[PDB]
Amino acid sequence: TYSITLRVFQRNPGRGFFSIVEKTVFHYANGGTWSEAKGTHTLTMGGSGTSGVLRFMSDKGELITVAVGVHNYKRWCDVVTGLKPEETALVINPQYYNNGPRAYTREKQLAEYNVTSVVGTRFEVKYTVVEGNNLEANVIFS
Amino acid sequence: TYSITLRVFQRNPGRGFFSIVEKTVFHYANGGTWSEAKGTHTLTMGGSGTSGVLRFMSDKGELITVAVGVHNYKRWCDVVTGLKPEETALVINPQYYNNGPRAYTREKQLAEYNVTSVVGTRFEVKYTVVEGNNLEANVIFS
Amino acid sequence: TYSITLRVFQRNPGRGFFSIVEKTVFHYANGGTWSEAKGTHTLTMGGSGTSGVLRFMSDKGELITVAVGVHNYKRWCDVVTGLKPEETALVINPQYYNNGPRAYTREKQLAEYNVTSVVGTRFEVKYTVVEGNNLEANVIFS
Amino acid sequence: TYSITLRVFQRNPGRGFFSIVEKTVFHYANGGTWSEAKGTHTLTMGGSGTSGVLRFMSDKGELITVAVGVHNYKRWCDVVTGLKPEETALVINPQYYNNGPRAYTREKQLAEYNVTSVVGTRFEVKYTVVEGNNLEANVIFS
Ligand SMILES: CC(=O)N[C@@H]1[C@@H](O[C@@H]2O[C@H](CO)[C@H](O)[C@H](O)[C@H]2O)[C@@H](O)[C@@H](CO)O[C@@H]1O
Ligand SMILES: CC(=O)N[C@@H]1[C@@H](O[C@@H]2O[C@H](CO)[C@H](O)[C@H](O)[C@H]2O)[C@@H](O)[C@@H](CO)O[C@@H]1O
Ligand SMILES: CC(=O)N[C@@H]1[C@@H](O[C@@H]2O[C@H](CO)[C@H](O)[C@H](O)[C@H]2O)[C@@H](O)[C@@H](CO)O[C@@H]1O
Ligand SMILES: CC(=O)N[C@@H]1[C@@H](O[C@@H]2O[C@H](CO)[C@H](O)[C@H](O)[C@H]2O)[C@@H](O)[C@@H](CO)O[C@@H]1O
Repeated sequence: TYSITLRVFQRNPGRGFFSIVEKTVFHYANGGTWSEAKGTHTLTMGGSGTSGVLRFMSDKGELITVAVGVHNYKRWCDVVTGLKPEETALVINPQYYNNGPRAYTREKQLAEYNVTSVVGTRFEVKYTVVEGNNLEANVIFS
Repeated sequence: TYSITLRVFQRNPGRGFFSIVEKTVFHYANGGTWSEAKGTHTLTMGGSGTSGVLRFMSDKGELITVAVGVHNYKRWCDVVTGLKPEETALVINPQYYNNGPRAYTREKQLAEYNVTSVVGTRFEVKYTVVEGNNLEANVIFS
Repeated sequence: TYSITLRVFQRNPGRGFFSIVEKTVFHYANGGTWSEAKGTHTLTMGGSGTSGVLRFMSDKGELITVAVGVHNYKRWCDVVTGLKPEETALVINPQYYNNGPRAYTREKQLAEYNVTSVVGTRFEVKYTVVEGNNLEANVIFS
Repeated sequence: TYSITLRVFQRNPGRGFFSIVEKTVFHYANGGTWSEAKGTHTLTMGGSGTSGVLRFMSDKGELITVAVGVHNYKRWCDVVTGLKPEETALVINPQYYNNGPRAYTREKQLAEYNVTSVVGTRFEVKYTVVEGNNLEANVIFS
């Protein structure tokens, strides 16, 4: 099994306050499950080669997704911003597979990624444990 | 908009204790979002014709999904039990659409449904507010 | 240290639906802390001789407390029903100590307790692991 | 009645990550209740003249309390840092009343408060809606 534990940091009240509105798990590698403990979020997966997505909404209406997973035994991440209401995590998560338009991002196996949304919100995923089967990352909103 | 608010009742400790491991929203009708308040769960959707799925896991390892949505202005529900780990909610939710194998169940527009899993766990969805745009249901595990 | 992990089972929608409104920890035995994981609640305490209280409110307005702790190396519990709004858990938890009016209930060291409230709600605390430092109990509202 | 709704912003992973370990409500003004919705926390109180406390623990072991309430129709707040394990919120909340050692801090009726702890964690409470019965504040750990 692989697990990825996420801690969510929100830095700037001027950007609003984000909460989870959806959590998906892709079906490769015997799937996996999201759980919550002590304010953290863990994605537990059956092996290397799958992922899951958290979609967040802010109290100012902004919609963004955070994807984390393991690709060929190395962690990966992505953040997609500027989402329309119909672009749910259920739409987004499969786009990383089957030659979909985000596959290249999974293939990068990034240990960190940073994006600013068109409305001006910074998002970062930064893995703090970057190797092994019990991975850890901070997800930072600003 | 349509909303469906769920209250989860668990009746029989001998069946174990269930917690949410995944939540999806289908992309029709401008999608929608899951939220939590006072121990309840609300699916808020952009109109009639979409749905979302909660997947639960028990502390005894059982995996089941609860689907709720609105079809032609009437509520519907379904429960799928006996799931394998790879049969995530991301796999299940689309099976209600595009002529998938569960579409017929959505089309029934049920206000209640009951199933017992092969391992012996009863599940019921019972709508307590069955009309209008602010729907309410109890989800009962036993 | 001692821990008590609680699983809350709500059985009967006719009683309404309860959520937590307060959680206290008494200061003996170097105090302790509440945490949440996978839908469960754990009170971790620095030794034998302290306790904590969860107060619940139903969506019908009912207020009740559940107390759990360890007294002379044995678990104890209590459920107080029919509470007025001014009788917060901060009022109730100290009543088990300093010769207060509920000390005798702590001294019973009960592994199970059953009480039905003035409005008809049945409450049960039943320890499923009843000995040792890693205690477990089901809290059932029926 | 008065309510105070809190949004918790954790800014700086270098301080570790905090989660709630206790929530108390003082018994004046007919008491009150904590609730959670969309990642936020609301204390609802029966009138002016009471308060509640959230205690937080970081994954580095740091213990701090945040107190919010209404005193003579104006909001107040406090943050106490450097707490020992025996100094639970049940100990701290009453210290603002009955001529206790923190009463003067309640009497200040602060709309903002900033303090840095012995281990270097910055804490700010800043009310964003500072008048009326539906108060709002950001709690920032930095
Ligand atoms: C070892 C690894 O990460 N492999 C990745 C693939 O994962 C495998 O996918 C298959 C289905 O094709 C099956 O579910 C296996 O259990 C799973 O490990 C897959 O994610 C591909 C996608 O391009 O990348 C790797 O090869
Ligand atoms: C009114 C209604 O419930 N219609 C259902 C359909 O929903 C519509 O679906 C389209 C896409 O085809 C679009 O997303 C609309 O916004 C949405 O209302 C759809 O769910 C079908 C599935 O067979 O059933 C109804 O017709
Ligand atoms: C061993 C045990 O459970 N003792 C109980 C007492 O707990 C002790 O209390 C003192 C303070 O007086 C101190 O906090 C110790 O750490 C703690 O173990 C206490 O709960 C009394 C209450 O009557 O019962 C036992 O003696
Ligand atoms: C109006 C107001 O905020 N009054 C504060 C007091 O609150 C009152 O307290 C009494 C009990 O003495 C009772 O519970 C009332 O309902 C409540 O409004 C109290 O907090 C004092 C503390 O010094 O300050 C104000 O007077």
